[PDB]
Amino acid sequence: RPIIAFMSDLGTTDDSVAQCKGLMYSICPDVTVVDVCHSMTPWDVEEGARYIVDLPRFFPEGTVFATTTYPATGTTTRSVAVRIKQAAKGGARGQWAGSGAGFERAEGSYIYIAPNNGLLTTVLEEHGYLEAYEVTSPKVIPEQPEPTFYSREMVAIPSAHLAAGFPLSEVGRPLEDHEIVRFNRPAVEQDGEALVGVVSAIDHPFGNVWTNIHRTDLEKAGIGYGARLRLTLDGVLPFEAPLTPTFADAGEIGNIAIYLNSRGYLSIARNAASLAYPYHLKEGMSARVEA
Amino acid sequence: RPIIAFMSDLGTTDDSVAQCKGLMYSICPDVTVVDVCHSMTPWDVEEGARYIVDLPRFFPEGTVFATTTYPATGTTTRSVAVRIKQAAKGGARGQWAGSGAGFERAEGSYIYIAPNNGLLTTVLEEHGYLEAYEVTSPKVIPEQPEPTFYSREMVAIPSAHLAAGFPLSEVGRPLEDHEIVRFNRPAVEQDGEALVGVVSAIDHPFGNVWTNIHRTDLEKAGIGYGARLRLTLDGVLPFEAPLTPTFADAGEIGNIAIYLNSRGYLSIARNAASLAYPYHLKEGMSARVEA
Amino acid sequence: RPIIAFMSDLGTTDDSVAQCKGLMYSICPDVTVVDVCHSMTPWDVEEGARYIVDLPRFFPEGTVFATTTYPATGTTTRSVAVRIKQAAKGGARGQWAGSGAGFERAEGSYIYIAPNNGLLTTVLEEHGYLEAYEVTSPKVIPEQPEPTFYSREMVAIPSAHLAAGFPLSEVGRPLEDHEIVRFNRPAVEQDGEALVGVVSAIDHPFGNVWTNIHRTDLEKAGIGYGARLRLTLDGVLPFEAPLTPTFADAGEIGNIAIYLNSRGYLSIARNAASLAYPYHLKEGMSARVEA
Amino acid sequence: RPIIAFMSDLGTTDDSVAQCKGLMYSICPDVTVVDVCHSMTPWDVEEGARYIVDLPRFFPEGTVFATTTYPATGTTTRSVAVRIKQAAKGGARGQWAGSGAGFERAEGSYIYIAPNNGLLTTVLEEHGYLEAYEVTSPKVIPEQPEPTFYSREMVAIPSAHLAAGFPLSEVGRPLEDHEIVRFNRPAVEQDGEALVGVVSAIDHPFGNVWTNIHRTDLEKAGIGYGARLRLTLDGVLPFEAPLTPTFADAGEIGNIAIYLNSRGYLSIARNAASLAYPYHLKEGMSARVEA
Amino acid sequence: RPIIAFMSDLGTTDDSVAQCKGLMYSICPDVTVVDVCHSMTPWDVEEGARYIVDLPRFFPEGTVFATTTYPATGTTTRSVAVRIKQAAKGGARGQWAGSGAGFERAEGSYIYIAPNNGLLTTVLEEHGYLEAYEVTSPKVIPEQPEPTFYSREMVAIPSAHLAAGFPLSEVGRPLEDHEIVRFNRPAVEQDGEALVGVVSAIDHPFGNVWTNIHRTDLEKAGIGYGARLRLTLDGVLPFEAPLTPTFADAGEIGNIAIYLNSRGYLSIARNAASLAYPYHLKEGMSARVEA
Amino acid sequence: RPIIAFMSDLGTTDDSVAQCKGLMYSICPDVTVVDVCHSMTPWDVEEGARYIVDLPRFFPEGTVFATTTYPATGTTTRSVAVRIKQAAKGGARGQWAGSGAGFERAEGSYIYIAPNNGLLTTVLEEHGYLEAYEVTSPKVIPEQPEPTFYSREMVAIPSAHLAAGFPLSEVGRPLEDHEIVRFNRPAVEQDGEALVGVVSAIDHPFGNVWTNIHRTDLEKAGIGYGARLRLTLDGVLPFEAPLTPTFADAGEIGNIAIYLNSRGYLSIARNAASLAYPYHLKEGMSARVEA
Ligand SMILES: Nc1ncnc2c1ncn2[C@@H]1O[C@H](CF)[C@@H](O)[C@H]1O
Ligand SMILES: Nc1ncnc2c1ncn2[C@@H]1O[C@H](CF)[C@@H](O)[C@H]1O
Ligand SMILES: Nc1ncnc2c1ncn2[C@@H]1O[C@H](CF)[C@@H](O)[C@H]1O
Ligand SMILES: Nc1ncnc2c1ncn2[C@@H]1O[C@H](CF)[C@@H](O)[C@H]1O
Ligand SMILES: Nc1ncnc2c1ncn2[C@@H]1O[C@H](CF)[C@@H](O)[C@H]1O
Ligand SMILES: Nc1ncnc2c1ncn2[C@@H]1O[C@H](CF)[C@@H](O)[C@H]1O
Repeated sequence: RPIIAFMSDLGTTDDSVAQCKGLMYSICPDVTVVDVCHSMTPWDVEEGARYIVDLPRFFPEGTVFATTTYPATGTTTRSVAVRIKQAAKGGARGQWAGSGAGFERAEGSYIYIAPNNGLLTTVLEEHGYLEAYEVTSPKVIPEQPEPTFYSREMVAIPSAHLAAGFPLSEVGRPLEDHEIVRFNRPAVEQDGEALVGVVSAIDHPFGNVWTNIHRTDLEKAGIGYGARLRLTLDGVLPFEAPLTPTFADAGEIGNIAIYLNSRGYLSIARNAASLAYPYHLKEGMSARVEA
Repeated sequence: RPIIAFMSDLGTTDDSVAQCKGLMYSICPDVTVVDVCHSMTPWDVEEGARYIVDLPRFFPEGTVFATTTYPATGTTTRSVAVRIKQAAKGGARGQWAGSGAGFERAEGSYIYIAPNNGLLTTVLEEHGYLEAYEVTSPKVIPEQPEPTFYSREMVAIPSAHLAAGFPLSEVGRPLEDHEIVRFNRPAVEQDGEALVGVVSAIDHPFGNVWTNIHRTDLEKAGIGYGARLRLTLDGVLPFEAPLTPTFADAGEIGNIAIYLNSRGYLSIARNAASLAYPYHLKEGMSARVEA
Repeated sequence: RPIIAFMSDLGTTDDSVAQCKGLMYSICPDVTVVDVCHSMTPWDVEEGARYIVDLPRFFPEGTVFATTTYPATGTTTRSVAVRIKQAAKGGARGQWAGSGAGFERAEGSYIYIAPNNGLLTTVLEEHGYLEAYEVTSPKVIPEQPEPTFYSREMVAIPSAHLAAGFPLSEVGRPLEDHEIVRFNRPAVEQDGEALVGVVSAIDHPFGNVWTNIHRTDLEKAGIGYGARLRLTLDGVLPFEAPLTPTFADAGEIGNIAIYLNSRGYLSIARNAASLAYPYHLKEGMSARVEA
Repeated sequence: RPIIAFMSDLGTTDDSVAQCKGLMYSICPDVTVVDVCHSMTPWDVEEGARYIVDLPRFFPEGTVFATTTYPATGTTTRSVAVRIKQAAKGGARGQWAGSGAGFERAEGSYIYIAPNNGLLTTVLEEHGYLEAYEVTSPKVIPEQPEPTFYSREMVAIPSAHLAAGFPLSEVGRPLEDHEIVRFNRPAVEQDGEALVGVVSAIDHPFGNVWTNIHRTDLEKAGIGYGARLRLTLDGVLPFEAPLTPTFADAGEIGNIAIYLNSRGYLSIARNAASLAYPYHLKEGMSARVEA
Repeated sequence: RPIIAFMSDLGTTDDSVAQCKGLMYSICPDVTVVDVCHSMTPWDVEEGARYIVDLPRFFPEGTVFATTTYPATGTTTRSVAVRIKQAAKGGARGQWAGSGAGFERAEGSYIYIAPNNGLLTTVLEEHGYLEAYEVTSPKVIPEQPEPTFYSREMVAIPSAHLAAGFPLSEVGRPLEDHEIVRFNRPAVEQDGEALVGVVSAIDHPFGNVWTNIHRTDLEKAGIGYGARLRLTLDGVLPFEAPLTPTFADAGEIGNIAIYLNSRGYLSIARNAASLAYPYHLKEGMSARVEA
Repeated sequence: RPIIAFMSDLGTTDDSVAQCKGLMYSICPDVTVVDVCHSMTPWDVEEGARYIVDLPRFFPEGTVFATTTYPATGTTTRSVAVRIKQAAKGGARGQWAGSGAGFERAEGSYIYIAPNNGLLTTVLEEHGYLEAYEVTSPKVIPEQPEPTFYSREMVAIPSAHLAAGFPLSEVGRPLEDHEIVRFNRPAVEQDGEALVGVVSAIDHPFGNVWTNIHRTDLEKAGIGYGARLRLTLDGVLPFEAPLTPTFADAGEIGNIAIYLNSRGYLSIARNAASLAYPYHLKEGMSARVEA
């Protein structure tokens, strides 16, 4: 019953993803390939990271995550494959996902394979890891990889070997922690009783605005549900509401809701109306919150 | 070989749909998840309804339809799960899908689970139902559901239990008919001998124009194939053509075809050219037809 | 084990693709349906051809390719089903896909089913074929096909019977070569020294520019990796770079790379930046290359 | 030295204004024609009114204002010509315009000629009038006016006769006050200590936002320069600044300025940056202000 | 008293028009410069023609028309200066412009100066001409003309000398009729009964649709006011209305009016709403009319 | 016959420019007001400068240039009024505008009045000046100037007094050279033997591309007419052509012309087609030229 959950920047407009899938079914006949998404901004490693960081607790143990934007395709770089440690706790977000009390996942139960370009930065931060290897063995990659298609050659193909039971430690040599490329995550700042961050994403298709200011940052400031907040975007577009659990708490349709999203980050929206689209709000815009 | 057919407003730009799928495979390991679409206009319950109403006759018996736009997420509302009666929008004669004379489907062979917000209005009207229940059991939903993700908590999760053979009647208490929310469907009005309705959809990616004017409305004003029609749109733009079964009946490429769509509604198109896009025709525009 | 790889112009915005998939699972319960793509420009048979021509070597033997844009839907036309000969564009060696030396695929191991409208022109040219039949038998198509949905009736449905092991030669009468509709492929011309073609596609989502000037055309001029080229787009844009294997060979981010894409065609891009989007370059613009 | 100041909806893209001007120079050889503007939204009488209400104090005594949007062109309607009473005081706005203490204008010194469609509503409100006449005499309009060009026939042409010294009372019969069409001006409301109005205009080319909340309404509420204000636009986009005389009082470039515009209305802008354009703010959006 | 009416493709976004005007005042101190328009599509001589053909009857006798789009700037080409014959399109009666019965204009009373590129084609056709000269004398053009600014050097400058009374016949040698470049005017054709032309212009800023089907073409078919017409735009839009004198005859706001515009051509619009803009109708689309 | 040539950022969509003109005619009854343009990007002092720097040689002696973008409106700043020295950007030989050998203009024949914000930087550099004064006298500005309209109060009004013969030296105290604000003009840098500059403007309405690379920069790297050039734009888009005096030298319509504009700067265009618009070329993009 193996699963590969596949996240790329290949888009869905041509046969690129299908070539990868065909090879996945070829290598691992029993596999199920689940699309995460293929629409990320090409080469935006930070955005790709957002789409994969929270996946493990949702998937059956033993799932392989094939995650790739590969701007260094065709160079001497090689992918990294890592077995993560914890599926939740740090990335708990509530706790375990599923019905009842949720589904507890054993430690060391998920593998990610990716370009070694920092794509896995937040996965490693949130989940930790037990082992990491450079992906070099001709048992799991082509002897003559297509220079402009490493998302296929160096990620899709070896992910299928791993799903098929190829031993992780046999993909190539162990990588020391310092050899795993990471991106810098900008910290939430204090100024002086207010918290200053950024719009991390526009939540399509709804036009909700998500910031990088986390529940932990709020509860550190004595901010919880019911707190009257001022949330200023782009430095000049401000908004005022109490922090509420959900959209409908804003009352009438179109009213402003300030809430915590399902990943636990301070967010702003209109109730059953789009906030970002009419005002052309964008990721990267500053976001400041105060009580 | 259980199937879940999954229709949401979650989009395909982030990991939202994948989180749902991971849980489906977690709960029902042998499941096949089939995407209906995830692109509907958020919170447009009437549009969501059109994408799900005619699904049962195409699917194997025992398929579960997980269908959701959930603007009331995080409120005290709970989903409804219903077993439908007739698979066909027909009866005796049926109009079954498939090769030869098509595949007849037994009655009571399909379950829908959806927010109780009217999404199922036309499914219930066209198909009838045998039983309906409120979805409240912690055996099939989380004890601590994520307030902003009821499409996952209250639809995806329980649909996978249902696919896995969890008894429908055990998801919660029976709902009386009046407790199942319905939307009103605006009637085609009669203006002299013209039928007056609306553009119900622009049929992407083709730019065909679908109206809410049914064959039955037409064959009550004296109109069948071959009839010379005048179809007026948005109160301004006029077209004239005989009613024909298909696009190529219009003759040359670009010529106007007035026809009945595969759902049996009065529609207008250009033959192998887009009608809607160059004239910026839109859903909700008035549509008037006369012989 | 059977697989149907499905390429259509139906889009991903309504239930059209799902209706086809439901019927595929109905007819061939153990099938895996793999999406190629559903976003092609409607009725653009040359574009559809590009998404399907290179598929066979990526898929397990016995895979059925259901490939369809059907502007002649509802007419007396019938689909064609063909068994291809060679899975490669090559053979001597092969450039087989996969890890190690790749997966060699037996001859006669793939079936395409498509409208007989030229969609398979390049499939037939690159792979050859062993047999071809008109798709007419009520064992594999509806007795009463929906006039406006032949992509479902005349492609999806019979593809599932073929996947389930329905004998290919029983779908209908053999077709003679001349009865298989072909489109003309404009040839890459010569004057010089130089080579005059077109932009065949903008490679979404990256904005790379693909030409119809093939590596075999380049070989014909003794043009290889390292050669300083002038590539003029649209008649007035003399791009200059050496031919290199990949994007990063251009050096700095945003620099011009002239390269051979994974399909083997002369292409041009910027290194980890979009070439086509900022300057609105488009398919159909002229492309001239010289050393 | 006569002047006609000319405001129309004819645009500047064809010869329409030039035909009018040629006739003006023909009728009144010594005249100077000054363009006010020709770009108003066609048929928007309220917008046209904004462009003409404040003109008299800027112009030499004896100036004729030819002001026209004529959606009733070619009907039995006839223009109105009015001599206004006061050039300023009510429409003082500071007081008199010009160097030193400004240029005092005698009463009864300006004539407007316009369609009788309410275009002059605010001119009459702010300035009063001494006499008003229907424009019917063949001495000042064509005997056979072009049905679709009353802006020329019934405004431009007679305005030139008036500039040339044709007696105002000879254009046709006197009009009683009730025969002069007026539009309704929505009042600024109180709720309960806040003032609720509308964005009256986006001030192009700067993207400043002008409201219909006047200095008089503010000083009625005890609001003056230095007051810390909250100005909420579109019901949800709020802004906070002190009321200042000018843009640069906001400090850094791009900072929000809340100010009184040169017509004396509460306005909001960014300092040397556009406010309206990045956020797509529009006329008609609600505007609420409170101290 | 002299007047120069100035039509160019120079735009209103830089100092180009002002440079020409400065030179006009330098050469003819007492001149009045009247702008026709400066916004024509550059190099579109047929469009430029439309803005200048009807000017003479609106202006005092002796007016000089400086009219220019000059794509051949900087070549050996020289402008043409012509004295026109008839100020009208008529004569018998005349439909003179102005109050009363209008201002009759003497023959031979207007001069056009233009590039010899066909810009004056319709001026010559409708008005006739008495004399024409090549503009070559260094008394009226620069000895060293700016290569890229012949609209200034070869039109604006000599127009001012002509306005100042420089003898027309002294500008250079007489031109024979065949040396005056003309463009072809596509004829209004017949098949029926019906009349087949084109949309000649979208009438900005209103979005009315003007055709090249003239009142004299309509008279030829016995088509007059009151006739129930079908006007098909773009081949597929059979508009139906009676021919009426003006917009308001259509009744309700937004209703279709088919009318004769002030230039005498069959036109179509909505009553106080834009026809062309919502449906993106364009110049060059086919136009067919029948009764 | 005094002239004021008027350049502002006020636009032509409301009554702002007309208010200024009315006051000009009020103060100087015999004045002619000539519009330069009113469309400049608000607050872009460098762009404003380009529209005014070469005006004097085209205008009669004694013309006053009223030139204004006033982002510091309502502050303690006051305008500067200067009498320039040389009318030509030349000296001996001069390069005079007009018919024959052009019209020589006496030294000290023109006055500019402008905000003291650097708008006059290039006027002063190219022309020199004889005297400069701060504009403060209540004889020429309002005692109570409208805070948000200094373009009217501190430019329009005093320019009309100056046109009327008010002694320049009486507007206020003399300004020392260091008190006249200047902007810095970025130099063309030298990279090997390539000249590196920028796109200074897109030349609307034509879509020609003007660079800041002067003939003098070129004829110092060894480039005159006939020289084969490579011009690279935005660091990506390449063009190649000989330097020619005009557009038609390129041959066929659409062919690339590299030329010197009427201001003597290196420019690039298509022959009677727009270059900038299809490729979305923009001001501020890098421009590099080499022989
Ligand atoms: N801004 C929103 N207002 C109301 N509902 C919303 C909003 N954004 C997302 N949703 C709904 O949340 C459900 C999550 F399961 C989705 O299906 C959206 O309908
Ligand atoms: N407007 C159309 N003209 C011709 N063919 C069309 C049109 N719209 C959709 N189609 C074709 O219908 C087939 C249904 F199976 C699709 O594959 C479209 O190509
Ligand atoms: N233009 C490009 N520059 C650098 N990388 C690119 C470019 N276009 C595509 N790619 C990467 O190639 C990988 C294919 F495997 C994709 O994942 C792109 O990230
Ligand atoms: N790119 C151009 N090609 C041909 N002619 C042009 C171009 N740009 C501007 N012009 C013409 O130059 C004349 C200057 F007087 C203008 O009238 C333009 O028509
Ligand atoms: N389509 C139109 N409907 C009603 N009025 C119109 C329309 N187009 C132009 N106009 C008016 O005609 C007058 C010409 F004098 C202009 O002022 C327009 O307001
Ligand atoms: N928002 C603005 N910030 C700074 N200056 C502005 C703004 N809007 C208009 N202006 C300037 O006001 C002057 C009025 F005379 C105009 O010329 C603008 O430059």
